Amino acid sequence: GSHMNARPLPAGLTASQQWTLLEWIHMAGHIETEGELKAFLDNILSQAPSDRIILVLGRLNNQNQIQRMEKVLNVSYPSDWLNQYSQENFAQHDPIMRIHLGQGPVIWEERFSRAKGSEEKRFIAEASSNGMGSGITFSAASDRNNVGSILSIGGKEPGRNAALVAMLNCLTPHLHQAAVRIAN
Amino acid sequence: ARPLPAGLTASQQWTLLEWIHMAGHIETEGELKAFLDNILSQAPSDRIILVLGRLNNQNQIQRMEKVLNVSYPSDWLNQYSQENFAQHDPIMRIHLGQGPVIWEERFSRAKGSEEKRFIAEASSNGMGSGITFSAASDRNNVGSILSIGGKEPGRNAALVAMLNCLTPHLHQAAVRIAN
Ligand SMILES: CCCCCCCCCC(=O)N[C@H]1CCOC1=O
Ligand SMILES: CCCCCCCCCC(=O)N[C@H]1CCOC1=O
Repeated sequence: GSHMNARPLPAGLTASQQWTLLEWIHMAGHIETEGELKAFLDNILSQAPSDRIILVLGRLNNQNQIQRMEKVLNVSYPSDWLNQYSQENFAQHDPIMRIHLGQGPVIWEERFSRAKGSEEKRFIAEASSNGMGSGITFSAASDRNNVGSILSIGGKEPGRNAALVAMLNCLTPHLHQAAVRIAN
Repeated sequence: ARPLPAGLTASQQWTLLEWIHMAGHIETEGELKAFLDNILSQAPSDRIILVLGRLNNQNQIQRMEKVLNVSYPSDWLNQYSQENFAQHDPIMRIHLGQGPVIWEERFSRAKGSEEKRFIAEASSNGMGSGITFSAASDRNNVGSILSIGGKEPGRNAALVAMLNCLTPHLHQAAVRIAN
């Protein structure tokens, strides 16, 4: 069952990290509103003016890719970047929108380097000029409804912190269930 | 959100984290039942049920939406349902979201003659002692109780604190299954 197939918890966390992860997952399971989700992510993840954090709940295709955004839960992507992303249909050129939700974390660099299209390259240049040339995306999908969420965090630093990556990866299914409560 | 329990050992904390993590992945009724039975029947002849209900304005169950039996006796559930015991059961009067309620303590404080009649009947059916955990959500519109009948309710302080902490997550799972 889905409870048994829950992604495995991290091995080798410090006592401090284990306690933090327990706090995070316990708290996430109480989030009922957009306001609470944003405050929670601000509280546990926000670090600096240069932060780039967003959570997106989407309707999925047969490869667990987001076909339609159901709910966008912004924390620190620039307001006008989202406008531009909508206005210029970036979802069609953004390599991160092609991820198969429910796989492990995806470092942007690995997808950005494999760009072939001039237009994909243009999007990546534009993203870079907005502080989003590097980053990491965590994901989770429900088993019994075709919805899933991605948690994106900009910058090189998060992906190089092994403990944080493992912790955020385990938190992500809980953020997804929160997003589903918020969207309902 | 209720606070994490203080004073757990590292292995107890890890156990609780595993349970909350697993609970947050439950999407089906079969999954919730299997989860409760496999982890909570840590016991022998302890009797376990989860009930999801709509709440009145004092956080009491006013309508049962989902009964999720684990190990309440078939016969007791038959009797309870057939004789409308929910009316007279002091455990059904809990303000959902409060800390654990030990049945003995609640039973001794019951004044109504109907209440006292129910208690005697529960006792002769092996349902005389137990503990009930609870949680409420959605602006206190709905809530669940996790009830465990058995020998000495709150003996194992760490386990009681762990189950209290887990309960809101079991409630959210029940809500997912019932909606
Ligand atoms: C109108 C709502 C737009 C919401 C856009 C959500 C995009 C999620 C995937 C993501 O993190 N892509 C990064 C990669 C570089 O630049 C981005 O933006
Ligand atoms: C429609 C009947 C099914 C609902 C039965 C659920 C009862 C939940 C409250 C509870 O745990 N009360 C204990 C107290 C003594 O004996 C019980 O049973």
